Amino acid sequence: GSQIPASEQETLVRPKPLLLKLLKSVGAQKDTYTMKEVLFYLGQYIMTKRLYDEKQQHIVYCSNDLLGDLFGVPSFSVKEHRKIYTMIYRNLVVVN
Ligand SMILES: COC[C@@H](C)c1nc2cc(-c3noc(=O)[nH]3)nc(-c3cncc(Cl)c3)c2n1[C@H](C)[C@H]1CC[C@H](C)CC1
Repeated sequence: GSQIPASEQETLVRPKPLLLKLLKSVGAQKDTYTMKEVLFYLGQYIMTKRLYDEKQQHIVYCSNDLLGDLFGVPSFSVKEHRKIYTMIYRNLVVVN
């Protein structure tokens, strides 16, 4: 949560095909993204599709959704910051 450095938002990534499919439904297509962008587009995907129950323990429900196949989970909490970064990282390649 608070032990995640700000520098993490600047990491450059090439999404794997399924994460890219998902990103293409909410943002401009491109080869390389920042982590800031991947987080904003994933957030926008979830909110637009009404996958997130805010006043219900802050859980994203994704078992009826491609997001679920991407993450390998039926649901998760937006408070599980390290978990989320990990599930995202497994769906992309870091570039440098
Ligand atoms: C449903 O998402 C809507 C979006 C606007 C959002 N609402 C958050 C609430 C909290 C929060 N955290 O603690 C609390 O109590 N609420 N945190 C985040 C957060 C922000 N940056 C890094 C991470 Cl891993 C988490 C939130 N997001 C970020 C943009 C979204 C979270 C889900 C992942 C897959 C994409 C990114």
